[PDB]
Amino acid sequence: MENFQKVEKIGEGTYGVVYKARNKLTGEVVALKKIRVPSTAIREISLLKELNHPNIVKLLDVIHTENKLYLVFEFLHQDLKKFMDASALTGIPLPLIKSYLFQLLQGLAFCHSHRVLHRDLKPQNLLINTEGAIKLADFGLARAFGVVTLWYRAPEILLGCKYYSTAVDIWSLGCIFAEMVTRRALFPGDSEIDQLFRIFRTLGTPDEVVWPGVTSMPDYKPSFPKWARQDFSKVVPPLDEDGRSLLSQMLHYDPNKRISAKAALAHPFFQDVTKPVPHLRL
Ligand SMILES: O=C1Nc2ccccc2/C1=C/Nc1ccc(S(=O)(=O)Nc2nccs2)cc1
Repeated sequence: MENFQKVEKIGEGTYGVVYKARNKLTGEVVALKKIRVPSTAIREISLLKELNHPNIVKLLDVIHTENKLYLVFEFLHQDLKKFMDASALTGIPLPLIKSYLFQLLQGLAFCHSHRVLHRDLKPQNLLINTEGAIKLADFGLARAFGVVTLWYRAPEILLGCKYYSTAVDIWSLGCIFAEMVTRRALFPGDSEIDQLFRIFRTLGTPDEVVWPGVTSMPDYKPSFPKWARQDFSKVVPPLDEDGRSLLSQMLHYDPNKRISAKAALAHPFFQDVTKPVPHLRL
């Protein structure tokens, strides 16, 4: 703890405050996350330290001192939320959107193959650098432990399913995909019920035909209004057919029919993917 010099505060995450800090010893700049400890969490976190991938923010060290928990992560200078705000006037170039989505799916495919889920994907958790790379941050912390944005929450979570799967991360990514394309949140709910209804009004109220078992979900109510499904060409206008085709498979109601990160990587949308370098103003 005293081995780190705080330079600035990067924001208060869900599991604690994040700071940009300098390691007195090394001199390296890192992201210091103060949490707030059960042994279950300690072991869980320990496993994440082994999860190494170019599109995953590396967990450098875990400091459990004086019954306090500090996580040291590699540091990246900007998150996707800030990059989108800075590009609000012209939008993010399609080649760059395609590159970012491709890398994010590689990262998720790696995590999901290790049975590790993010559970809380959102623009703020996606970090970028000057080299054109993008990385997933805060991966696996939801399980290690336990106004919040509900905008990217999968339908099965909102309906009370307590044993969610890797599919919830694909749903969140799909929502982010749509947001980069249109420059506007896809389902900006301001409460759990409002979130669910915004999804229903766009994708249509789900039934047993499209989502077997949906009516047996814990929070499902027969009294839910029935809205018709809206056409995708209206939802994410500029996106070509390859893109809309991919997006639709990422947003399937039934978690079991929703596309995996692995299968999405082979989708025709990525046939012409490249790695452009973004103009970043740090
Ligand atoms: O670099 C980081 N590694 C992490 C691991 C887990 C959780 C968070 C992080 C993390 C955060 N970095 C970061 C750096 C800059 C910005 S920003 O430029 O978009 N906004 C701010 N800049 C200064 C203060 S707030 C946002 C996130």
